[PDB]
Amino acid sequence: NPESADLRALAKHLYDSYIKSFPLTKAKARAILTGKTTDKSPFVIYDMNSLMMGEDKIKKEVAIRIFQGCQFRSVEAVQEITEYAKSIPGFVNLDLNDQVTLLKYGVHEIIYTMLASLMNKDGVLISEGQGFMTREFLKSLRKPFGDFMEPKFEFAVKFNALELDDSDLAIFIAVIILSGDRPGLLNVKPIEDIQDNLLQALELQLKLNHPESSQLFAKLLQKMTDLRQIVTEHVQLLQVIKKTETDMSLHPLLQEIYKDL
Amino acid sequence: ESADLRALAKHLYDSYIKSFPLTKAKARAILTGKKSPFVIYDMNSLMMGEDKIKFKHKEVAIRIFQGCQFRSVEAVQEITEYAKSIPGFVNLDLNDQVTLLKYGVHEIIYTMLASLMNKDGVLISEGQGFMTREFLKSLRKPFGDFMEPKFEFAVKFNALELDDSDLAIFIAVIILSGDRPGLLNVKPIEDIQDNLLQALELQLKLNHPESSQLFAKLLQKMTDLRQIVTEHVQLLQVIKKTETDMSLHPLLQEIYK
Ligand SMILES: CCCOc1ccc(C(=O)NS(=O)(=O)Cc2ccccc2)cc1CNC(=O)c1ccc(-c2ncccn2)cc1
Repeated sequence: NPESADLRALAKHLYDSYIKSFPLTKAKARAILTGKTTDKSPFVIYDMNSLMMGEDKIKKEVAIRIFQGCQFRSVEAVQEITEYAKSIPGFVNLDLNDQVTLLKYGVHEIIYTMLASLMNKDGVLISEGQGFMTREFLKSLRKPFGDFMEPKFEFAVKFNALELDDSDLAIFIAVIILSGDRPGLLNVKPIEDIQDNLLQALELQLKLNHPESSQLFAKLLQKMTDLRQIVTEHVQLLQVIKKTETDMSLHPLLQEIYKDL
Repeated sequence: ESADLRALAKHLYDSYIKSFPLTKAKARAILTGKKSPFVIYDMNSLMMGEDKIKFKHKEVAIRIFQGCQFRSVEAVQEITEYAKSIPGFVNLDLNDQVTLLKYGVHEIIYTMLASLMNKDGVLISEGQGFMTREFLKSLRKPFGDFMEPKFEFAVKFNALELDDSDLAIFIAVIILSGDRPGLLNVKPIEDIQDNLLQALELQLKLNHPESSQLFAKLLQKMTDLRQIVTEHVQLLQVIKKTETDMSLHPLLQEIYK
């Protein structure tokens, strides 16, 4: 029980850092998506003309502008994830090269994890929740942009079925970052010791927060397999773009992450 | 309620031993040294090997690859038999049983292959031989990196230091995956896996009380498994796209496709 007390304190710490690092929480996202309120209602984009009026309501080629907007949020997300990673007990103490490595392979798995919070079966929240882009509008985009988002939705609806809240995700995200199996890690053992502590925290957290959810801990860990696959599909799709879209500029920070990924 | 979980563990272990000849315990005793097997380290040792190994498994790199296919198909039947011993599996829809096996055998083959591997090589021909890791890397493209990704996984997987009692339940968990494409009734599959996951968790806590979060660390390996599988499929295509000297007997390729 004194051991469990330390785990709860770790859970509270991570959740607190989670709230402070990420602007759009899942709680706020679900409040917008369910449309229960009258002040948090998003403008919905489902075709070209709806997108046009969206430019005035929400603060080159259509498919390109959508992609460049996603690159912006992605880079901004890397900053937020990085800020959160620093708050993880023992992360900044690790070898400097391993810190870069853990973030390199970790950011996208987390991005797609938190992207699911902004997603349902019909679409995804955009621009801090001000807008809502339908799943069909994205799927109808010009090739190969019309299938860049579909694999994310498929994972989202299955991941959201686990019904995790932000207190759960906070620890799960930390578990992803501190992976000892990341390629190029100099000192793996100190990373595994931290993840071991994070896994204990996540286990107790899910058991207390979801007592009637049998093997939720196991089910959650298995979802990390789905994350890797989506990240893998994403990189391959990007290599197709850079050859067909030679005039489209990719962000240097992202390219450094994609480099030998 | 833990009486049922221990009963499941013992049941799966017994079927595991029966369905699979060369266990990890046997493979470990062979590798370490504790009746030594023939060692294949280069081209000449390979020739003398097949002259004395007596294998049912023209070019050297191709004959090795085809040899692996023969053993894989043998393993598929051993896995299939074991899968039918898992409580509730045979009661599932027949189409789902086929689906679970079709997408599950590859993950299981590479899981149990780690039991036959160390950092230096891999046991072949049910423990009769031993092909070094370096000789496998020396094979010309693209065969030179068809076994190497499996070694890298085996090193990380064997570090968990699981035994046959652990693996028996773990294999069952892999088979009962509810996310296999084309499944018609996912509920009873995930219900069985849920029970298997509980059995595995209790098994690892009792057999390895000093290994903290071993259960979680094992589930994370599922990621590496599927990575290897998809990577293996992509390599298979390269073999099919190029390579003329892969064409076997018309009736032979049917058996091992
Ligand atoms: C892609 C995977 C590689 O192939 C394999 C597939 C399954 C297994 C395996 O052991 N799976 S298993 O799950 O442990 C079940 C089993 C155990 C023992 C015998 C048969 C089945 C091992 C290998 C390992 N390779 C061999 O055993 C092997 C390799 C080369 C030759 C060979 N033969 C003649 C000439 C050259 N090479 C023969 C066997």
